[PDB]
Amino acid sequence: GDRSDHAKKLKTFLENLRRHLDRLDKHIKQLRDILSENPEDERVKDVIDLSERSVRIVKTVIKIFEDSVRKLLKQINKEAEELAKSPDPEDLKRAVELAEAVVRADPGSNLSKKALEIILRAAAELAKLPDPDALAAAARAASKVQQEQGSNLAKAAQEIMRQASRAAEEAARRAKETLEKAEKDGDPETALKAVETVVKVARALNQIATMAGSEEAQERAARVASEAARLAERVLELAEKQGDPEVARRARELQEKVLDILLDILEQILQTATKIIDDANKLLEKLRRSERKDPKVVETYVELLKRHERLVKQLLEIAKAHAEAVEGGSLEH
Amino acid sequence: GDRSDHAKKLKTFLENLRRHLDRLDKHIKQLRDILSENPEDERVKDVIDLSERSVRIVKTVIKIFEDSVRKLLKQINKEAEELAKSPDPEDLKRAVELAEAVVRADPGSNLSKKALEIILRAAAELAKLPDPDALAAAARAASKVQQEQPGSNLAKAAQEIMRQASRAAEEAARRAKETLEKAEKDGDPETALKAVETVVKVARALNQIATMAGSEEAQERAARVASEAARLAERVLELAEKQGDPEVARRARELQEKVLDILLDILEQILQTATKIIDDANKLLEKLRRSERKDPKVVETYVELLKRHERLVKQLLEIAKAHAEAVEGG
Amino acid sequence: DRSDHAKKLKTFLENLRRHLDRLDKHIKQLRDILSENPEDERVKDVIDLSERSVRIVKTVIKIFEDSVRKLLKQINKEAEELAKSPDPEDLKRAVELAEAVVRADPGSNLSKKALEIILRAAAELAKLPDPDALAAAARAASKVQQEQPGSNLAKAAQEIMRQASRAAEEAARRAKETLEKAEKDGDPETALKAVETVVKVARALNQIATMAGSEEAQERAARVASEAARLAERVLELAEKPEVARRARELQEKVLDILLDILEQILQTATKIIDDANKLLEKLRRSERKDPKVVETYVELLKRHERLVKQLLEIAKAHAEAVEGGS
Repeated sequence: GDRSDHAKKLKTFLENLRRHLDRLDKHIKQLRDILSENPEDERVKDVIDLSERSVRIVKTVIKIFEDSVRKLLKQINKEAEELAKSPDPEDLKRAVELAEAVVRADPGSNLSKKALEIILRAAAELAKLPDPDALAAAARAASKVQQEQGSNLAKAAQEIMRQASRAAEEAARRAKETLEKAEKDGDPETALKAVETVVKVARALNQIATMAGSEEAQERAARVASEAARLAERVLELAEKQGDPEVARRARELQEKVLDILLDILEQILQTATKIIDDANKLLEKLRRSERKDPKVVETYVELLKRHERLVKQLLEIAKAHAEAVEGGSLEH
Repeated sequence: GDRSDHAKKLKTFLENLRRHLDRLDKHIKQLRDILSENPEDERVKDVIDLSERSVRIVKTVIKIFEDSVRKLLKQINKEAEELAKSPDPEDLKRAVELAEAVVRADPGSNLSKKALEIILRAAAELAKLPDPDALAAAARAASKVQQEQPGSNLAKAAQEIMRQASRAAEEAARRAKETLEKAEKDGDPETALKAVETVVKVARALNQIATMAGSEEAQERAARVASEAARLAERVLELAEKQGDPEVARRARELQEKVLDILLDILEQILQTATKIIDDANKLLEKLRRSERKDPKVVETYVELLKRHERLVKQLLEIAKAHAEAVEGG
Repeated sequence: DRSDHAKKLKTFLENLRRHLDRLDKHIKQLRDILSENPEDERVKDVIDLSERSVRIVKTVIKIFEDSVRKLLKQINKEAEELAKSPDPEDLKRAVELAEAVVRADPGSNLSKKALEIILRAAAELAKLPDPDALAAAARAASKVQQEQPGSNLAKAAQEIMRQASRAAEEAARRAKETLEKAEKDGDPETALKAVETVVKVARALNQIATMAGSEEAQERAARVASEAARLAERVLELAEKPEVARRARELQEKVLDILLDILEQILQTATKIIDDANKLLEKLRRSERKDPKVVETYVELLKRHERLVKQLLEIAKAHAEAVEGGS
């Protein structure tokens, strides 16, 4: 946007001044280098002084700006901390965006630190809300805390993620019940909305899993997603039963969403397996060239082979589930 | 949209699996090498055991997955067949995308053949619909079939459908003229605005249908059609200013531009064709200068290229002339 | 829509001559073959047919280039009359149409007359207080100065560019006047728009300044920018005393970005000079016999550079105030 270009312009602008500063200095040196040719000549020395003043001047400009920028980040910090307390989702999320941006402007600083801590509160609060996308966002923001940081904040961040997973799971549980409760009542509109929500929890679960990369987390997300198709399959039935032609498309479209979700999870797992083996080869590559085998390393190699057997085994399992989802089309009609 | 986004991903995903096989299968081969050095290294036998099993897993994953998708496409190709029967153009248009979407995934197979047959039915349906843009989209879908397999029965049908689309468009264009005269008698420029507007869309629509077919003759019929539409604009302009809708009459003089656009687009294609032809002619001659003996079979086609190339230029000018006749009225 | 056409037009004329060449190359093929063996009659015919079509294609260019000129002439006349029209949207159309004529055929006389037409329109566009439009008058007019610099025309642009500036400053002043009224009345939407109007003036003025390039122009733009935030601080407090408070903060964020824009513009100028100054220098150190007049040129650039850097400071301080004020 306009402000997002200007933030880069802020990051760019600062770099530009150093760029100009060099140009002064590189030019200065040339005048400095002309000095040695005719040292006695004062005029050149006078010139150096003029251009030097410019350099010194410019330095202050950096000082002011970096102060001003840092000051603006402080002001930006405050808005977030306040936006963290307000329970409204957009307000809390707005606290995140403002927070994250302060970091991007200048990571690895104590100003960023307070912004890092500020995020944490928001994600916990967002973790309370049951909107899947919101819960996904907290995972996004929470994961950013760890990925940027193994740190205590990350250790706390993991809890928010953990809370998020459980929060997403409970959100999955209740919507399942309501979606379940509706079938005997026969209101398909509530079902299509109830159905879509679990899927949202599946995405979240998948999205959250990737960010921390837990195959188990992928599995739970995997567990969630598969049920959805069965739930979507049954929703298509109530639509076919009650003469509800529009909803059928909502059921039909939901089927594809999970497939890509499942596919998204499948491809998510396979990328890890790729990495895992490559670790083994580099690890293995040392053994053959190794003077003497090292058990701690050799055992480490084993786990890699064994976990690939894990990760590969997961792919096989989920593959059937993905094949199951396809089955729902033929049987019902 | 995001369903079409995934189809690239799913096809891509397969390659990473096949990629993983060679990674694993290669990695095993190295372990095989280590075992070759010391054929009695029990652990080396143990490690290899895991991998050939893991390979068996993935090997199963593929056959499962690619079979799963084959059955999947079956759903999509089947469901679209029902959509074609329905009269809702949007549903058909939607139906087209699925059959269209299918072919991209698995070109050249039997199921794609079933998609092609489906695509035509919906395309044939759109030739009946009177919306000029819709008549174009049908052609657009129809031509894709001719591209997939020329010289087939479907290639025959497609050209047969594309022809009907060109036919249908003129009827709507004729209709506006009929309704145009009514607008003249009933003194309502606003109607003629859309009436002429519909005509303009036809010529534009007809060009696009002309382009895919890439037949110079059809282009001139589209050109001839467009040339009159420019005259209609003048007929719209005169009646409009007098009878009380200048601001709407502002669109007509603006519409006069669109005709010039269509005329430019027609000529651009006509030349682009002509350039290609003359290139081949040069190529054919090049073969003939080098050749030990002139093979009349090549010469005959070479000359025919020149003859055909000539016709286009004549076609180009008479069009180029009409383009001015369009401007001159302005 | 139209954007594609003018470009699409340019190719076709280019491709036409381009096509004409391929024909002559084919003729070159038959001319050589013919020279190798005069006896082949079949070459002559194919030459003739190849020769026949070339004339037609050559003719078509004449038809088209002529016809294209007529439309450029027609648009010029319609552009002029639309120029007369007071309605502002009509004014743009004239420009938009008038520019098309120029970019379609730079340097031509017909193009010269349109550029002349163009110039009249911006003057009419200058009068209207809407800041967004004022820049447009400055925008299109500046294009003319670059197309025909230093001519009798360029002075009109420069003078026309100046006229907007004198007019523009008052439209921002009207906002200051409107807000004090808006403040007493208490309409939060009414007060915010005045700031956004003042903010618009800023971005417009710097663009006008940046487009002419004079460091002075950006300087006059400097003083206004600072006090917009002092206004923007009031509106949020007026709205507090939801929709209006959230945007009031945004306005401050738009000002600082505007300060930044002014900053980058000062710099780019400044930095370009030092290359020129350094490049200027190298020639001096190199040339055995120095040319004192050229030395002076160098000096004024280093002096100017110092002058331009000072401004950055003077600006950067004002900018600094804006952030503090927003605290």
